[PDB]
Amino acid sequence: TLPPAWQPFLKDHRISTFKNWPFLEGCACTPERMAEAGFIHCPTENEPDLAQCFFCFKELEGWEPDDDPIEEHKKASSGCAFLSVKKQFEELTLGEFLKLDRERAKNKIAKETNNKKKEFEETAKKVRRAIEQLAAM
Amino acid sequence: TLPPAWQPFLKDHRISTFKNWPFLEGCACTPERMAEAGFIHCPTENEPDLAQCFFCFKELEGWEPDDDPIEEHKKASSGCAFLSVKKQFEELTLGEFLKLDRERAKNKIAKETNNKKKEFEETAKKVRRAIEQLAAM
Ligand SMILES: [Zn+2]
Ligand SMILES: [Zn+2]
Repeated sequence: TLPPAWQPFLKDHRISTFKNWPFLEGCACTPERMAEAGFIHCPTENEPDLAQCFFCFKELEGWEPDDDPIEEHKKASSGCAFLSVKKQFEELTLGEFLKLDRERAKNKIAKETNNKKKEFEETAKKVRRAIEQLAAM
Repeated sequence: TLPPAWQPFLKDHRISTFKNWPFLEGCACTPERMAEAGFIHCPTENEPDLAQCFFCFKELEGWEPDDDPIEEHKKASSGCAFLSVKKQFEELTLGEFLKLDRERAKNKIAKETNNKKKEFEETAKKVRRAIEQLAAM
């Protein structure tokens, strides 16, 4: 049905992204529970339990079986409008839904900005060090 | 911003299809008016004022300046759900909107079916007349 860009708004889409997730039956942080919290699984060679809110884009690793994903999302990112959304998908008005997607688009830009900044700052330090060293010789 | 498949639900998208529409300021069937009624312009060399409901797919030609496009859509296609939609786009719930699109998908199939019927019937005549010409000898 829905365009790719929008699928992550659907719990079932999100749940389906957890394949090879280690915390199943018996655990607090099940794929159902991770997805109810907004998380999408997106693991790396390095961090294979990496999860991301689809809406605010915060990443969390180091999950333990007892972790309650809502309490964790709340702790890591209290700003996230998804956490205030009470209604189900189909109960939302298009006005509301379009508003939420505008905000997600902004959240995304923000993370891309803040990233480019940290990378730029780190480059600035390499360049600066290198010119200190040259002045020194 | 919205998938192509869905744009026609938007008045302004529909208005924008009227390219070379002859009934403008002064007329009852203005593009704004046609669009409010669900029509998209889709002319041919042959029928250059051809207009189609985006929702029930009824086609109407032979438009005159005093024609009110809602009264005409009502006359030509009394059972078109778009005509019951009182709410604006943004006021609809996704559940409602998904329901409406399911129905437009059915209306489309139905029209593709009824068209294929007419084509079959018109072929049936060519075959019939061709066989009569052969038997007569
Ligand atoms: Zn979030
Ligand atoms: Zn119609």
